[PDB]
Amino acid sequence: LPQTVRIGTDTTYAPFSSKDAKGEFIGFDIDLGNEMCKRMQVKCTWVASDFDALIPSLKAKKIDAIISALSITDKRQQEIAFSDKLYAADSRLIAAKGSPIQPTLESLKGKHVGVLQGSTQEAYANDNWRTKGVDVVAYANQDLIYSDLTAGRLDAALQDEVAASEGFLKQPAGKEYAFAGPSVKDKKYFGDGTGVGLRKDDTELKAAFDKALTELRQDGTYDKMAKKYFDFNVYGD
Ligand SMILES: NC(=[NH2+])NCCC[C@H](N)C(=O)O
Repeated sequence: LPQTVRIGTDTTYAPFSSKDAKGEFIGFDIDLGNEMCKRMQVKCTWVASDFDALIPSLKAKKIDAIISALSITDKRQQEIAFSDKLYAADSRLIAAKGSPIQPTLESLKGKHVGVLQGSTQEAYANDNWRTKGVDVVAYANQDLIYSDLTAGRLDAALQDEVAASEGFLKQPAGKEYAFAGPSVKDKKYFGDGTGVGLRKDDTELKAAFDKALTELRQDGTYDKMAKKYFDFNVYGD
């Protein structure tokens, strides 16, 4: 393995990856990433990036790994490799409480919908909704989405369910918002949970993350770390 593993994360997706008041990285990805590094007996440099720059950065070797609620998708498996699943991640719409909005083309035609640049939600939204005349708006970071949502510049936003809920709906910014309809299940766009994104040729590094991850799951470090943030089964199936 490298002496120092450089891990890219988008620090705008609480409670997975965000900054505290003094600019330190916090959230479940950071705790997963630090624990794994600990067991791998390597050093880990955290690197902040816009989400859409992480895969490009990994391919260019500016970073060695991505831990950024990165969904394991068939599209992304063409370009990069992944650890074993870190946690599940479903997609779900939010709008102003008592919006009639549903994640359907019929509900959203006319409306302004925020999605993260580079995300699965952007892929789903662009193909299903933007083509069909929904005003789908793509943002550098999820904080700009929540801000344009509370500004009234966006009718709704699509992102990871658990990010919206712990990161927005249950924080002071989101008290006037709710989920708009149920989660959107779609195998092709949304992938099979999140993992560490790695260069396809880094077989050793993948082997090292996968070994650390099973180890922390066998001894209950995982549920202990998860209970900090979640009162449910974040790992999923
Ligand atoms: N740290 C972040 N900003 N994560 C964005 C995740 C959105 C979605 N899971 C995807 O893989 O596209």
